[PDB]
Amino acid sequence: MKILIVYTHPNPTSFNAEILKQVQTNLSKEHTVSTLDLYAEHFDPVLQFNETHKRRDLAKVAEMEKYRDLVTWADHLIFIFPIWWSGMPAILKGFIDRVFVADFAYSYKKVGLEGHLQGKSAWIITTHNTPSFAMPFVQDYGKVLKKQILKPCAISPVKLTELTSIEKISDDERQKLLHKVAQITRNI
Amino acid sequence: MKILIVYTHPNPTSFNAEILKQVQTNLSKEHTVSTLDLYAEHFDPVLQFNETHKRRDLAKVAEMEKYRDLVTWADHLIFIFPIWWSGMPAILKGFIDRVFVADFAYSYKKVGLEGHLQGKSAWIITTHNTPSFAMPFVQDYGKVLKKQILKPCAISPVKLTELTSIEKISDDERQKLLHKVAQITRNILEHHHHHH
Ligand SMILES: Cc1cc2nc3c(=O)[nH]c(=O)nc-3n(C[C@H](O)[C@H](O)[C@H](O)COP(=O)(O)OP(=O)(O)OC[C@H]3O[C@@H](n4cnc5c(N)ncnc54)[C@H](O)[C@@H]3O)c2cc1C
Ligand SMILES: Cc1cc2nc3c(=O)[nH]c(=O)nc-3n(C[C@H](O)[C@H](O)[C@H](O)COP(=O)(O)OP(=O)(O)OC[C@H]3O[C@@H](n4cnc5c(N)ncnc54)[C@H](O)[C@@H]3O)c2cc1C
Ligand SMILES: CC1=CC(=O)c2ccccc2C1=O
Ligand SMILES: CC1=CC(=O)c2ccccc2C1=O
Repeated sequence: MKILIVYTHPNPTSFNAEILKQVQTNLSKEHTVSTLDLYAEHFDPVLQFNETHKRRDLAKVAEMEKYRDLVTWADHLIFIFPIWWSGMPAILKGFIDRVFVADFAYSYKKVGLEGHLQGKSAWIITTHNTPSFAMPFVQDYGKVLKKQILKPCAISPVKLTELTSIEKISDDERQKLLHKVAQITRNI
Repeated sequence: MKILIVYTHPNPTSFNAEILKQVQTNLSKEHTVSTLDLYAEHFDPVLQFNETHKRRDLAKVAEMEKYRDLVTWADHLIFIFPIWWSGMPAILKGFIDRVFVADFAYSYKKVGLEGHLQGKSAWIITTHNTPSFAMPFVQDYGKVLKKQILKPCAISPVKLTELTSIEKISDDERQKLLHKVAQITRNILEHHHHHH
């Protein structure tokens, strides 16, 4: 199928970069794969609207067309990013802000939202340094993107994979987490 | 006391802009107040680090020095923003990422984190279209910034003021909300002081 990897990290020799390689290398050659490196793209995450440039027409903003086109083309989205302050890094938050706009990703109905990206699925791979037991007692940590961003847009299902205590553990342990990510990627 | 309002909205004629105006106008004159319009500042919310520019050095990044010094100066921070996708607009999220860095806003306890912004308190003013009953149940909606950002950095107390069904309510009801903001603002006072 058509696969869009949206990758978020400033350092090309990061552990998250390593996670990107695992996915790319283990994705079947039957898939058609494009990677969107937000940092390398120099993506501008700051959403702007006014009376001059109306919110209503955010769906037709020229600079964002390439990214709208990438999302519409994809059948399965894979997000790779570290948890910064319980959440997506700013560049990735703004990818959503700017690209997932009304009349493109969803529309307003009588009561709530109507999703428009149906037929689409996603996989979220997050890294962070919070222990696994602590996780029921925390806000977001990938759950906002999954539960309150991708789902409302009709994208289903969404698998959320957290690699936890990621700095406290050993290289050895991180290699094992890399192996499982490769494994999971293989069985898609 | 020293009050830093961090304001986040791309539209100078937005409702959020009206909330800012209500806050600025109703703060006691005994306070020294500084407003940081992230959008007017053309704030770059994209945190950069790598081999060349180590994460270790972030608390010494040049462009962000203006914004570290504002935080240090403040006794009280008021955050004003619309909820976008359950949380802070990207530009404000990057404000946290780039400014509230290790060795400035916090550092590492033998076990967890040690906040470095003690002596400060905050007020978060949010707008959104979700019913208030849903607030205890939705992820974030200002709860991350209050509970998992400001608190760990040793900022306390933190007041969370949510203006709900903001676009669904009437224009009289929105004006009523503005009155509520103005009145809370008038009560931002040092202990045993009255509003000047
Ligand atoms: C602004 C900011 C905010 C943060 N807020 C949160 C908070 O809300 N929640 C909390 O849980 N965490 C928080 N953190 C920490 C963050 O989640 C981690 O730093 C991150 O998830 C690790 O991913 P990375 O690619 O950046 O790791 P890197 O720093 O690149 O590497 C991490 C570790 O893996 C190693 N490594 C790299 N490659 C390999 C390999 N091939 N094999 C084995 N090991 C390897 C490294 O050498 C290192 O020890 C925050 C960090 C920042 C900078
Ligand atoms: C990218 C994006 C993502 C979003 N995600 C979420 C979601 O996660 N959850 C959901 O609950 N919300 C969501 N929203 C909606 C958002 O929270 C609201 O649009 C916002 O909070 C309203 O504040 P505003 O300043 O932008 O409103 P504005 O559009 O600027 O104005 C709103 C209303 O108030 C009126 N008004 C202006 N001034 C006054 C005044 N002085 N007195 C009385 N009325 C006045 C206006 O004329 C108007 O009818 C999202 C919006 C965007 C753009
Ligand atoms: C809540 C939180 C905030 C951080 O800035 C942070 C930075 C580095 C490691 C862990 C953390 C963390 O758990
Ligand atoms: C989940 C969600 C996402 C939105 O983009 C949004 C936009 C405008 C009003 C409400 C909402 C909302 O409830």
